[PDB]
Amino acid sequence: HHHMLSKQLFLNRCKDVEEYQKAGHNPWPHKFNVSITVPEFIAKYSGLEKSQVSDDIVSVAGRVLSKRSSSSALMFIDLHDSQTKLQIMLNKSAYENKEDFVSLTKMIYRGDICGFTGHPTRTKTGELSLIPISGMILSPCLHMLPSMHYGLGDQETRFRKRYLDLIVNPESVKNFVLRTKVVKAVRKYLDDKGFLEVETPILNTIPGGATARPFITHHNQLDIQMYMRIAPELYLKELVVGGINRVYEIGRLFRNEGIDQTHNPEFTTCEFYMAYADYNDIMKMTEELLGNMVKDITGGSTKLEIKKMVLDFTAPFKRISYVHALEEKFGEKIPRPLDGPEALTFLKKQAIRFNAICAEPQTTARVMDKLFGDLIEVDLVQPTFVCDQPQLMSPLAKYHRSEPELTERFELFILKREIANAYTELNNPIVQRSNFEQQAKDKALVDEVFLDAIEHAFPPTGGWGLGIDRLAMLLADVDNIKEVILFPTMRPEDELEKKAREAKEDAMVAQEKA
Amino acid sequence: HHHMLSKQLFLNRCKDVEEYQKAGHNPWPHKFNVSITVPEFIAKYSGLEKSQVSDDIVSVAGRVLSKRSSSSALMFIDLHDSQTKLQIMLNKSAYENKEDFVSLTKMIYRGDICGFTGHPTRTKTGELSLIPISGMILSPCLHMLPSMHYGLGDQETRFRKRYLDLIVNPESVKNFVLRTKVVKAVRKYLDDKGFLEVETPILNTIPGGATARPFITHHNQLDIQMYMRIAPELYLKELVVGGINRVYEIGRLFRNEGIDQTHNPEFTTCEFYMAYADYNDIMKMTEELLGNMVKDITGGSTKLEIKKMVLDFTAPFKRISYVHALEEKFGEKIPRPLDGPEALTFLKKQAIRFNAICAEPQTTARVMDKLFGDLIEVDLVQPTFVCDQPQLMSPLAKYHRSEPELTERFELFILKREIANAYTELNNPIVQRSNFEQQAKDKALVDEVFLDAIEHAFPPTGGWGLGIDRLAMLLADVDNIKEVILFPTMRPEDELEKKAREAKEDAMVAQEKA
Ligand SMILES: Nc1ncnc2c1ncn2[C@@H]1O[C@H](COP(=O)(O)OP(=O)(O)OP(=O)(O)O)[C@@H](O)[C@H]1O
Ligand SMILES: Nc1ncnc2c1ncn2[C@@H]1O[C@H](COP(=O)(O)OP(=O)(O)OP(=O)(O)O)[C@@H](O)[C@H]1O
Repeated sequence: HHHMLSKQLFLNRCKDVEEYQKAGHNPWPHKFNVSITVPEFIAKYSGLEKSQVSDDIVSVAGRVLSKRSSSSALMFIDLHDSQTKLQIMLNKSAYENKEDFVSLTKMIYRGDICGFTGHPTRTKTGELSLIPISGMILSPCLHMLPSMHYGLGDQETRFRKRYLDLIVNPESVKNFVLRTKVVKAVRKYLDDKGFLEVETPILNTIPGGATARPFITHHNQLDIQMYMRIAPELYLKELVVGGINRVYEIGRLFRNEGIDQTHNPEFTTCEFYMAYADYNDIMKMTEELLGNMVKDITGGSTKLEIKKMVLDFTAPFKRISYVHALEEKFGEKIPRPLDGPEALTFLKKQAIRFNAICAEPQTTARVMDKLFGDLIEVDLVQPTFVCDQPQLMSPLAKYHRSEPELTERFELFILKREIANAYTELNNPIVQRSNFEQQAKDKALVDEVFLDAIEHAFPPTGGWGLGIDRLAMLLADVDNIKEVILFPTMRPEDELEKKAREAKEDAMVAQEKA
Repeated sequence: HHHMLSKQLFLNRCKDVEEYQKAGHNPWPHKFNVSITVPEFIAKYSGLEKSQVSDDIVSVAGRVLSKRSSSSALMFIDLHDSQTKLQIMLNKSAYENKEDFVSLTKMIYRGDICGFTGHPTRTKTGELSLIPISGMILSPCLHMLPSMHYGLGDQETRFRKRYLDLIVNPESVKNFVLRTKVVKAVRKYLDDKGFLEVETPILNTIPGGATARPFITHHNQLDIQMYMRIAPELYLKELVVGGINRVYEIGRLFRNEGIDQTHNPEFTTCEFYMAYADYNDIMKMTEELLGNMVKDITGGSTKLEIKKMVLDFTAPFKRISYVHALEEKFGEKIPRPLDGPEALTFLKKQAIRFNAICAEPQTTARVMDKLFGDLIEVDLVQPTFVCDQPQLMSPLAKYHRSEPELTERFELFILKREIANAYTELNNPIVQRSNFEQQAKDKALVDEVFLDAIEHAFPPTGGWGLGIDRLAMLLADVDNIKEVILFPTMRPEDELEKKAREAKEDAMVAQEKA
């Protein structure tokens, strides 16, 4: 008989509650006035010591994670609020309503949300506590909360029921608080620099020239097929055309592709565009911003990740040129026209020499990308900008102002992976048109609106993009993106894994009762 | 021959540009260092007076909206930046490169993005200007920018090409700057009160019990149909269950319905949930927040909208009870069991008396809603909370703690319309279950995850929601939501309105040249 005991416990718990409601007690009261939060409590009354009782009358509320008593007239409750704990010493002699004292002290179940009003104290055991004059059930818990900790690992039982995870693994909250701290740090930095935070469409009537598979939907009244955005770039750029010099958007993007530890179907990035700025300015800005972030997290620009290891966000960051690093380790330089014959015939040599086996098709772009990917990326642990990618690698970028066959852009690598990137955006409408068309033919309708917009003179502009989820990952020292996303996209379980899950869920309980 | 002259102008403009590029001049330079923005310029050098020339060398950049000369050695350019203008007095005798002076002063087209480096001055005409030592084209404009102003009204030519609108109607920028100012005002207020700004899924595997038609999409790898969110409520509430006491999200919602002046397929709202708080607290918070917003906009809590009229955001706001206002104007009170027979038979009386013709079906909820909608809503111009809606009207709300047949919630009405709303959220898992099931049968799969979550004791919580787009509308004194949305969803024009549009676009030019 499938999950026999937890059904039994749910039913008996509902019973307990409604009989507690006839008994005269409203299990879900409308308002309990909380005079102080338990972190504030700890901050205010830590100066107390053993057996010393404050004269104050404060009221707190949270979730019971421990109910244990050494006597019928003396109970000890671990109440949890904002991921910190305060003990509740329920002493009968100190409780006003002796009749209610009993009823409350029996009805309380582990998991119940409770409120208590009483005197701050520190017991003879050193444990900071509150001695209630009056308490009340604020919301009864109808299920057995898992032990503490539970779900380490087995990530799916955690992420499917995030509300349980945050309770039994409170440390995980530290992660999300970091993430918010990140986005704020971004916004502030940009806002203080005259940027206008805006909102551009998520639904588009044009799929975009990007190769990534988009989520596809349909608008009924207009009877048209629409697509979810892959990036806000075009609209933002149209805003810079429109006269808003500095714009930014921290938005939700959508890719209908695979799901792994670094990919979620819907993710969050930050893009900004800044008129009359080049990728150098954006580099300094990036150093500045990430710097301030890390120095909030710690105090110095140096962080420590996983035993230990240090990540030095001290300005300036390392920076290297692409083809200059490839030529730095190949032996000597590379043939001119990089997209040419001699350069590919040359590339293949180190693409059989340096333990590098490239793939098919063997495009110059591909052998160059793999040679840089296995070879140069490997020991890029410290924050470093890889700059001046070739036109071979950069279709929609602007040519480098000095040295030929290169472009003005960079990719910020930290800990083997790409965190952010920037460009001296291409503002040539003719070239942009050619590239857009050539792109559309390559993937075989183009965004003529945007082409028109930039045809109305798009100012020299610096573009920047940051992976919010991945930056959060890197700063929380986690290797799974679901660790920095509250409700990551889960494959809906059928009744197989469901049945197994519940079955184990009883295996625990039967392990207790026997 | 369709749009004959603007094609001609585009081609001749491209010509002009490339011949200007052989001539030795790069039409799209990579970096122009702007030493000062023209609002900063005006703020710094306004103290100058007629014929007085500063010794400083500053450089500015913007978009030419006027090129006019009284001599070949003296040109006057209205350069626009951040929606303000600075005149550029190009005097040959003050220009270093006399050879370049000429070339630049001829190549410049109205609409070009230009940069100038020179001395701040105020001319004998009182016009604050800058006399360049050197200038440069930063990005050429390949089309004829419409006159100023243009597109008033004819909202669609504006909103399809927003980048033009923001140029020829710079006042419209004031609107969007307001909107951002709004969201920041929200975030701050909440952030300073311990709230955690979070991000919940937009894509869901469950459609939701709401009646609104959702946008429908498909995830390929999981081979499952997914739906775009109607509200973040459930997830946020799961976060409050999880131990995060105060959460909020300013997010993008999606409704696959109609498009009008107050509706856009994708819109933006703010929701927050706050443990151990009731709708009264949320009322005071609402007064506080909106108050601060308005007082930033002006200086006092009193605003002025469209001739003129005043909106008094002074705390406290007016507040009335639903059935108490209906009974305030009906004549006397209403029969008990409001959902009952005598109450409907009673309702029909004033639903033939008070010029009120209700509709079919004649549900008690419907006749009550219409009677309140035509009658009580009408002269609610000042910010006022309509509170204590009946269970007839409130399916998923919590019963009122005192007076029967009412619930704990409010709707903030300003200027005939609903701006925000709040609840003392229902935290009874059994009742919530019953309501969810009954709802699902009413619209005929339910969200069992959320039901489980609240079954694990959901604390007494206050919920709040605000219409960001509509609040922005109301504070910008506009009657169209496209006025506060940058790129509102437009029905893609076929070649009919397209051809007509371009044809008129030439009618203008031919009106000039003849
Ligand atoms: N599914 C996703 N989840 C989280 N972030 C993503 C996802 N897809 C793309 N990004 C972000 O978008 C940016 C550009 O990614 P790109 O277009 O290279 O996708 P990709 O080829 O999948 O990259 P990678 O293979 O390195 O994940 C990256 O900085 C990354 O942080
Ligand atoms: N298409 C939309 N555009 C902008 N805001 C919307 C849209 N749909 C809903 N909202 C917002 O959602 C909130 C709840 O709206 P509701 O569920 O009553 O939709 P509705 O029945 O269309 O309302 P109304 O008819 O008053 O617009 C409102 O405060 C409104 O501001």
